[PDB]
Amino acid sequence: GNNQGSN
Amino acid sequence: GNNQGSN
Amino acid sequence: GNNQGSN
Amino acid sequence: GNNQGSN
Amino acid sequence: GNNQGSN
Amino acid sequence: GNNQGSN
Amino acid sequence: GNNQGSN
Amino acid sequence: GNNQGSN
Amino acid sequence: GNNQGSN
Amino acid sequence: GNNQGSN
Repeated sequence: GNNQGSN
Repeated sequence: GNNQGSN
Repeated sequence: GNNQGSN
Repeated sequence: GNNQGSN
Repeated sequence: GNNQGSN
Repeated sequence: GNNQGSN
Repeated sequence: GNNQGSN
Repeated sequence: GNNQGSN
Repeated sequence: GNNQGSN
Repeated sequence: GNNQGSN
């Protein structure tokens, strides 16, 4: 799996 | 902001 | 903002 | 599965 | 699975 | 911001 | 900011 | 698995 | 900022 | 696994 986030 | 993910 | 995902 | 969101 | 989010 | 992921 | 991940 | 985040 | 990861 | 974060 892959999880990517940006704020 | 909030980013949450699960695999 | 909020982003939530699940697989 | 794929989950994508943007705010 | 893939989870991607941006705020 | 907050980024959280789990595989 | 906070970044947290687990594999 | 991969977890990536940026604030 | 805080960065935390576990494998 | 890989965990990467930046603040």
